[PDB]
Amino acid sequence: PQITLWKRPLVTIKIGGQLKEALLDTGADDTVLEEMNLPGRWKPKMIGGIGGFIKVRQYDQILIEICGHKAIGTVLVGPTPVNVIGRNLLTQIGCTLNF
Amino acid sequence: PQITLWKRPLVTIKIGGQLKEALLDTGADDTVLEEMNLPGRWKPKMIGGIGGFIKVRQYDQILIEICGHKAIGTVLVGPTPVNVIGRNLLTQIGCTLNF
Ligand SMILES: CC[C@H](C)CN(C[C@@H](O)[C@H](Cc1ccccc1)NC(=O)O[C@H]1CO[C@H]2OCC[C@H]21)S(=O)(=O)c1ccc2ncsc2c1
Repeated sequence: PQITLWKRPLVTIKIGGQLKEALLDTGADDTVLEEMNLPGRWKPKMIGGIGGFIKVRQYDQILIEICGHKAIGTVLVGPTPVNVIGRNLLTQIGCTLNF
Repeated sequence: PQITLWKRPLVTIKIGGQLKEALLDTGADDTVLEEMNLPGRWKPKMIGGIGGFIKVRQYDQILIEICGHKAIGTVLVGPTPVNVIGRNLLTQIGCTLNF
């Protein structure tokens, strides 16, 4: 589909058997999701943006569906105010910027 | 143009007569540029990101050309980690997401 940017580009995602809302974020290198108790191992990480850094847990090879488009890759979990789908997954669903 | 997301969507912008690199950031409501000198009046404002809130100077009705496309709107100036072009200007240049 084509998504205009009059409002936040929010879409439903499926991760770890849960449905959530997340932003298609071209400015996000990685995918950062609200706190959730995913199973499996992880590695600590810190990511920076406006305001500073937050601590997150890096899970690798996570299955995630975005508008029926399946992907698999790294997902960061931490106290983020918003769920953001980053370029690591946007590339896997064929998402582009067009103007 | 059509921009894939295998790399950061960085483009050249012209603002205040000066060229700069900036990130096309669909996850940002507003446009935030690193510290610089801009003419005209400004108002102190607060903006929050993933890591908290920063202090910015709000410039209204600023001319800014993004990848050859002209826009006129609000530009926030402050200690952002990178120059980001937010939806307030992405809509003006006709930018949409497509997958
Ligand atoms: C360094 C470049 C930008 C700031 C990076 N951000 C993505 C960005 O889209 C962010 C995503 C975001 C959106 C909403 C709340 C918190 C973060 N939006 C944002 O900060 O926008 C601000 C400016 O306009 C306003 O509207 C939204 C907040 C304001 S981010 O959330 O901090 C982010 C995401 C993945 C990631 N992987 C490595 S670093 C890193 C940083």
